[PDB]
Amino acid sequence: MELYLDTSDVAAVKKLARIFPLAGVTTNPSIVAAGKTPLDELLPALHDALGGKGRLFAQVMATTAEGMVEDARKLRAIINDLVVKVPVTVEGLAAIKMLKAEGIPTLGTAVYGAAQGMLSALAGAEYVAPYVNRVDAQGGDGIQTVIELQQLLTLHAPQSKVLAASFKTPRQALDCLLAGCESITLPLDVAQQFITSPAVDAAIVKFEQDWQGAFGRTSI
Amino acid sequence: MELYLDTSDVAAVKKLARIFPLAGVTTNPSIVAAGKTPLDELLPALHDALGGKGRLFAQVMATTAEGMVEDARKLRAIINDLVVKVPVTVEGLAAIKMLKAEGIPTLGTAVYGAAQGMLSALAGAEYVAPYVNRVDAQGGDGIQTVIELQQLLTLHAPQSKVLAASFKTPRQALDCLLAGCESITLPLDVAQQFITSPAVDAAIVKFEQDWQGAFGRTSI
Amino acid sequence: MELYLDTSDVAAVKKLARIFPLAGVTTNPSIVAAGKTPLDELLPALHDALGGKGRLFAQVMATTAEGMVEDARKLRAIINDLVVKVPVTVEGLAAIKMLKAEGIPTLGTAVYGAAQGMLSALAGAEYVAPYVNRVDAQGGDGIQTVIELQQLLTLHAPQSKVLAASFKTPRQALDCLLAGCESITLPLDVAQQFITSPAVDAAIVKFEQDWQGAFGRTSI
Amino acid sequence: MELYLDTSDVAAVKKLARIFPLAGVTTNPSIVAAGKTPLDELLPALHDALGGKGRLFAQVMATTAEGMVEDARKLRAIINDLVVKVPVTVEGLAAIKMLKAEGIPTLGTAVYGAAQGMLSALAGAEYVAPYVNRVDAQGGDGIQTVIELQQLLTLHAPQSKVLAASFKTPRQALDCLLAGCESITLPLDVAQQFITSPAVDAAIVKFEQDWQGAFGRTSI
Amino acid sequence: MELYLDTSDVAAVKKLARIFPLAGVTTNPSIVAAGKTPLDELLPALHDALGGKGRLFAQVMATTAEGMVEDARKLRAIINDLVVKVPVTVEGLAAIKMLKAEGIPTLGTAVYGAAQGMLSALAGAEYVAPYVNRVDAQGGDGIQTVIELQQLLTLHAPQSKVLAASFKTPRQALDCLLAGCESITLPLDVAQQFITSPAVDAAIVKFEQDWQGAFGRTSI
Amino acid sequence: MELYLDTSDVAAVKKLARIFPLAGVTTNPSIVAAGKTPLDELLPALHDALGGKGRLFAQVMATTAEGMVEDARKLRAIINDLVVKVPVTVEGLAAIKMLKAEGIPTLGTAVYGAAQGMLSALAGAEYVAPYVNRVDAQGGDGIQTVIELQQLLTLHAPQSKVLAASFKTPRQALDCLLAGCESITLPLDVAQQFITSPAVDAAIVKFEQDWQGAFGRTSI
Amino acid sequence: MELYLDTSDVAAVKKLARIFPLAGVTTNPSIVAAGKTPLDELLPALHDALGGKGRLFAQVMATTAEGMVEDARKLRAIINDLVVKVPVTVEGLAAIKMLKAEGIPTLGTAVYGAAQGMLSALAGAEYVAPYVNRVDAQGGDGIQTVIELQQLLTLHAPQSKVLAASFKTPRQALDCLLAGCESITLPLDVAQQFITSPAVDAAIVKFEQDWQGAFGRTSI
Amino acid sequence: MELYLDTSDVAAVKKLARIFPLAGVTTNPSIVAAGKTPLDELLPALHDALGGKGRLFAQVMATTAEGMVEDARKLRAIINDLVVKVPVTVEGLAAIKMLKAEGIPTLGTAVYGAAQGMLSALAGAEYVAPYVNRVDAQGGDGIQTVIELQQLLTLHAPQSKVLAASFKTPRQALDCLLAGCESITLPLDVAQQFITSPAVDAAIVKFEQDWQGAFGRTSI
Ligand SMILES: *C(CO)[C@@H](O)[C@H](O)[C@H](O)COP(=O)(O)O
Ligand SMILES: *[C@H](CO)[C@@H](O)[C@H](O)[C@H](O)COP(=O)(O)O
Ligand SMILES: *[C@H](CO)[C@@H](O)[C@H](O)[C@H](O)COP(=O)(O)O
Ligand SMILES: *[C@H](CO)[C@@H](O)[C@H](O)[C@H](O)COP(=O)(O)O
Ligand SMILES: *[C@H](CO)[C@@H](O)[C@H](O)[C@H](O)COP(=O)(O)O
Ligand SMILES: *[C@H](CO)[C@@H](O)[C@H](O)[C@H](O)COP(=O)(O)O
Ligand SMILES: *[C@H](CO)[C@@H](O)[C@H](O)[C@H](O)COP(=O)(O)O
Ligand SMILES: *[C@H](CO)[C@@H](O)[C@H](O)[C@H](O)COP(=O)(O)O
Repeated sequence: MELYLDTSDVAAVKKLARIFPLAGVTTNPSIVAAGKTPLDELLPALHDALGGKGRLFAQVMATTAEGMVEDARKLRAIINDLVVKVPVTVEGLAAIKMLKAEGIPTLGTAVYGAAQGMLSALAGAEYVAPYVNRVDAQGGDGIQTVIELQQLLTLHAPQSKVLAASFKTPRQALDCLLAGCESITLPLDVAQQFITSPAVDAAIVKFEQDWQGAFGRTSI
Repeated sequence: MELYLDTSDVAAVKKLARIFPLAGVTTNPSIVAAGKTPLDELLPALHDALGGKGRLFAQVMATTAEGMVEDARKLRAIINDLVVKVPVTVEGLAAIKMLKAEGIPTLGTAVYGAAQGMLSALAGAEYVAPYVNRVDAQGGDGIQTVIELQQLLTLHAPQSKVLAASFKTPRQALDCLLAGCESITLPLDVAQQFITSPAVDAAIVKFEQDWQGAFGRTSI
Repeated sequence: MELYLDTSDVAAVKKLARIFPLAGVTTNPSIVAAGKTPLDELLPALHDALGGKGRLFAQVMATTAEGMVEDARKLRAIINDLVVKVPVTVEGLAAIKMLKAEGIPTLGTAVYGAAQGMLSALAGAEYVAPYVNRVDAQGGDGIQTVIELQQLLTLHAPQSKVLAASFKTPRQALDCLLAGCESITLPLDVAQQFITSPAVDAAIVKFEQDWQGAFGRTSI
Repeated sequence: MELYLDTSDVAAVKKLARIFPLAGVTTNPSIVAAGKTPLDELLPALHDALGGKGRLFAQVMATTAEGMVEDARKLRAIINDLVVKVPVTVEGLAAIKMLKAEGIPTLGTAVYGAAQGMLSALAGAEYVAPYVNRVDAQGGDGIQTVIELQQLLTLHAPQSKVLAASFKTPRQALDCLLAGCESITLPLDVAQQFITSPAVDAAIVKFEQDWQGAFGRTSI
Repeated sequence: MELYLDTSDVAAVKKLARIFPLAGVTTNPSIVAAGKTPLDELLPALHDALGGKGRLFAQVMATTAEGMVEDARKLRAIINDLVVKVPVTVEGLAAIKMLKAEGIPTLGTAVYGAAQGMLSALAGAEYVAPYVNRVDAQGGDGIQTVIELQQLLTLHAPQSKVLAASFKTPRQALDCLLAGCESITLPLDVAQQFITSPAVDAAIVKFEQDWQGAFGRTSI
Repeated sequence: MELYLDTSDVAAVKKLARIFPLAGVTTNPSIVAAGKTPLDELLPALHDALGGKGRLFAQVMATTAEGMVEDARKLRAIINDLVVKVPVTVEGLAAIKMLKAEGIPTLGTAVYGAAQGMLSALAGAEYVAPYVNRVDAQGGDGIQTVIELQQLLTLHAPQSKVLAASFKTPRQALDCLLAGCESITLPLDVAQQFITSPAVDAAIVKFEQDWQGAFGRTSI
Repeated sequence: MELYLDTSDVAAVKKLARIFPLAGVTTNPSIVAAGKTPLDELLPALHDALGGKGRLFAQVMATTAEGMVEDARKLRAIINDLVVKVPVTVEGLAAIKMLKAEGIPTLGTAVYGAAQGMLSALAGAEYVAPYVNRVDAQGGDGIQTVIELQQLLTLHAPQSKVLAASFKTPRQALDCLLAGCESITLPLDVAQQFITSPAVDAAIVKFEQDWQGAFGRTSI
Repeated sequence: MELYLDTSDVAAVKKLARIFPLAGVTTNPSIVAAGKTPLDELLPALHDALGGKGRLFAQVMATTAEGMVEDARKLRAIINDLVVKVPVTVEGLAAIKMLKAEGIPTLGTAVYGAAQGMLSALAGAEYVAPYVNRVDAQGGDGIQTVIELQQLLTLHAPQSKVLAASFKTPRQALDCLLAGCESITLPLDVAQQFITSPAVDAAIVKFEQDWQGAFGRTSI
């Protein structure tokens, strides 16, 4: 499993990096914009927040294959262990092929369908990122798309991983993990919901009370 | 996975070959007819359009086993990396056996049933091409035929591949890929539908607007 | 896969042997009786019709184990490499054990149930032949029996094969192949229905018509 | 349930009318041809064989809608309780509509697909006859076609009945009956196999022996 | 639900009649033979053992339809309201038709298949008795037959009931009841296993012990 | 739905009767024993605790059918709205029939099997009480037994209800309710677990904090 | 597969050893009692009946772990290839552990639940014997218990085998074999029903008649 | 399989260690409190009760990661084969990563959801303990949680084991074992229910009675 946070919130990353076993951090253009910090400042700050390690993802902005290759090189120049996100379009697939030839690692992003995702893998992408919640929000079935995508990679491109993205609820992320995604990126709210529980907190309170009853303290 | 285009449109192949990871091109007599170019010109033109690589498929026209072997030899003489398509009939099965003994690679084509398809594999065909849409169009279940065929090859002839063909909609090609077909050939219209999406385009537009909003430009 | 014809029609075998990839021919007492030719004549003629190769099956007629062993020797003297069909009865099971010790290969035949079939394989039979249509015809479920038998051999006697037999329709044979039977014997009528199709013929006519339209012939 | 025999064998109908609860007899062009007896002789002979009752079916031979209507009138003039079989083609559908307007009851025949069958019912046919075995024989799934057809009539045309036809084994006819077909026509061989069983015969012998053992006779 | 015992043991019937809510008793020729008492004695004695009420079943012995009708009259003269069991054979089906016309109620017995059973109901039988254990014992699936039979009666002859018969274990009878059989006949051994349980007995002992503990008795 | 408490704890019944919509209280000999109060005092005390309404259940102790009828009469004399529990044994079934004829309402209790339970319904019991946890505890499947019992009553005795009993965990009682049990009796501990939740409590606390944050008070 | 007979009938073992491929014979206290022959006479007689080979099983009678160990030693002293059956109780489990330490092979018997059976395997038993029919008879589901037990051994104790026992019908034993039990012990009646069939016998008669029809004799 | 008891009852562990094949004992704060013995005395006492062997589990009480690590060291110092239980909270996850870095083996406890459980395994926990009954008791689906957790570990952290805990009924524990949990801890009541059975006790009595009948003693 590779566990990523999906954020441009450097302070949150520093805090959460000591809690979760993080592989690194993913960004997209909206997440970067939200943080109002440019990439050449953000990506080193994220690297530092992870404890000077981890893999980062950032997305090209150009709309031609040739421009996307240029963007990929610019992103790779910012920080070492960076994977370039390329939208799986006509021009994006062309760029993924060129980047495969050059040996720049890619992720095929903005995947709304299983076959589209598979094509990105076949073209050389190491990761494929379905937009689970976006498919859900637009009247589709995000989890079914992920099940189909994972099946396609397992059958037809086993070198590539699904990096499941776009979540509003833990249930979606859990469902992607159950479908066998080998990587995932969580927004901060969903990541924290996984490990915060009234039931768990209540169990701990009850243990403390029982221990106190017997021993007149709540510590070992 | 072997991804093929099902076409005689040389210019379109040249265009799409930089976008898709193509294994090559399949033809049939109707496809060749539509292009109005004899195989002895078409096949080298396709080879060039692919970037001087890839595997081509072309179909025999004779109605006897002996005549089909003669066709096969003529086809193999046009170009090196060529697989001969043989309709899976009485005479076609007989020809497939002869071509096995001769060492000419074959695809069993015009497959409308799973047992018919399996028989061509057992006779020596490296590929078996079910006509998915044709089964669908004539009141059958194309995908179920593909599932059954794939199961028969997996169980009984695992060195042979399904090369799924005959598509009107991406969903048909997806369902074939999900059934485990190790090769597929797409018409141009379906191929392009896989990689053109209003939802993906809208995602990209929204990324651009968010980026512009924060950084006052549309670029990295 | 081992594909057999279920016939005493020598000329039919010679004809079909150049079409199908045959493993050989099975006979039973009714099939032999229908052809009016005794075994010491038929079996050599079948061997010849196959091109001087392949595996033949013939059935004992005696009703005691000792009698069946004597029959097996007589059959093996006619065809040295022939597999002896023994009905899976009380005496038939005893004969199978005796033939295993003697090193004469057997098939357990007239199997109407899975457990009966498995018992013949445990006793030493290399093949087990359920009578699929006869189970169907008598108000059972022949395919369900085959599924159960195959599961028993897979679990409990994996060295033995199901040789599915007794067919009125291609669908029954197909379902047996889907159930994982590693061998099958087809009557002539079913075998030919597999490779005869109005849909396939119409596909070929359309191809010829399209080709002639463009090029004024149907020749490569 | 309406149980038919599918035959032109007048003597056999008379024999079986005593045994089965027959609704009548179906014919088609091939069945009529086999029996050697023209319809104007055959249809009265079948009526008498049934005990001067029951419903008969006979098929038009013309290839235009107008010609089929003329055939329909001729058939109805032969025999009172007669339903006209019309092949479900372009011209057949047109004829079914016309015959509906004229108040001549029809059956939509030569149905190889569910949608085709449903169309005949929507056009006015009181019965729809899938050719179960012919779908099975040509590498389809006849029973699946019947399940789909029945589902379509139940949902969309509940005044119309499936009259399941074309059988090589009792299992097919059973499966049709389980699918909910409210009418069926059996060939003589399949019909008789339903009611002839080694297991049944053996039970009755055992009853007779036990009864004799106790009471010294095999009678009440 | 109609619950029957399958027995010629008069004293057992008298005993069990105060335990079970019995609808009556079934017999067959072997069951009658086992008790060594002729019908003209047994059947009145059974009627008496039930408290002078309930429905009795007895089977014809003749092998022609006319003979079976004569037997039916003889049986009905012994018990005026008795249901006549007729084996579902060729002649048995003819007899059922004749008995329907004559207004003598019938059960179609020795049913080893669903279609055979349905045919007896269509011919006029008010009950159909599949031999569940005999189907099981001979390498079939007795419960599957019952499920199929019940489905056929529900779909095609809802006025007739399955009277499930032939049991070695309570589980078989339970499965028949779960399948929706509206009547059943139990051998004495199975019937008593239903209402005899080590677990139930232990529950009662515990209750008695707990009660005595608190109140020094086991009395209300 | 009829919701019962399974208890002799009068004070607890009084407490819970203002919280739950109770149909009444069930007892058994162990439950009565635990409370150390004879039925002639307990049953009127429960009636008062319920608010002077509801249906009570109490169990016979005798081991003969005659003795069980005597117990039943004694119980019915203690209080009006009372259903007599009878263990479903040989003598218990006999008693259930007698009590039907007398017009005393019964529940068939100590049910460890579906057929046993159905028999008590057929004999006249208005309720049938499977011991769910006891079946679970002794290596069976309590919920499956309840599903089967409910199916038997629905099919064969639809005027009788399942009264599900014997619970260690809410999940068991839920699964019984989901299987369609029209009545249930809960021990105090399970009853209360249904309506006590750390998650619900935390929701309420968070609502209070949000409300306070906005309005500077904790009240409407 | 290991096939056992479950019997103390020495003559029957000798008769059937010729027919079945027997691994040996199982006994229990009741089977031994029925046969009238003490173990020190019985076990050698069974060994001889098997042809001086095979594996025998016999059950301890003591109620303490220490006593069961003493019984185990006594049984092993009788006969070389002997596996000691220990009931899976509190004291039985303790004995299985001790016997494991001592290197005496055991079978955990009187298993009525999957978890109980798994515990015996974990404690050292090489075989676990569920009482299939006894679970069926007492209102459980014996086959479901076997499926669960087998699942537990496959997952958690794969060196241990299910030895399925206690059968009233062939269907139960078939279902156990389909569930994946690697050993089974059959009573004589069930064993013989597997290999005696009206349908099989009828097929052989038909073969004989056809053969006679063609060749004027019923012999090879 | 690793089988644990979930207890601080030293005498009970002594008694049951000779019965069950125990891998050791689990404790939690409430279980420790119930026994009123501090861990520095309890853990040696359990070690001895097991026979001077086995693996013990004990839980940290601190609420900060750094505090939990200090607890972990204290616990490890008490006894060698000691796995530290850490609640899977924000601070608990942090502590699990630190304890991984130090090489102190951990179990993630207080798991009420699958994703929470998986995160503890990714963080370095060798075991993950879902609180099955607590999920059941609070209106969730404990077994489904276990199924999902097991799936997540099999897919994503296969070096980690499920240690299923928190049980009120044998059925819960069985279902966890069927789900593939490689370790389990049972409370005393559930553990003993597995090997207490009225049906088993009755089988043994009948054996004893049969033996006595034949041989005039109840000894071997
Ligand atoms: C530790 C996990 O291995 C165990 O002691 C568990 O915490 C208990 O099994 C929890 O059960 P309850 O919460 O029902 O006491
Ligand atoms: C990169 C993919 O690996 C990630 O940052 C994802 O693109 C985002 O999570 C996508 O989220 P939305 O589609 O909801 O903006
Ligand atoms: C060869 C098979 O690999 C292809 O050219 C196929 O024949 C076509 O896909 C068939 O299309 P139609 O049968 O619909 O013309
Ligand atoms: C031998 C089995 O391998 C074959 O010849 C079979 O016996 C026959 O196919 C049996 O089927 P039919 O009895 O329907 O001919
Ligand atoms: C009328 C109902 O369609 C019948 O006579 C049927 O047409 C025949 O059963 C058709 O037989 P085939 O489809 O096997 O030729
Ligand atoms: C009549 C059917 O209602 C019954 O007496 C049945 O014929 C018997 O139960 C048949 O079963 P067996 O042949 O196993 O006794
Ligand atoms: C009567 C049934 O409605 C109740 O009192 C039940 O007998 C109890 O629920 C049974 O509990 P146990 O059998 O577990 O003591
Ligand atoms: C040993 C394996 O357990 C065998 O002898 C079996 O115990 C018997 O099959 C048990 O028979 P019942 O369970 O029907 O008494």
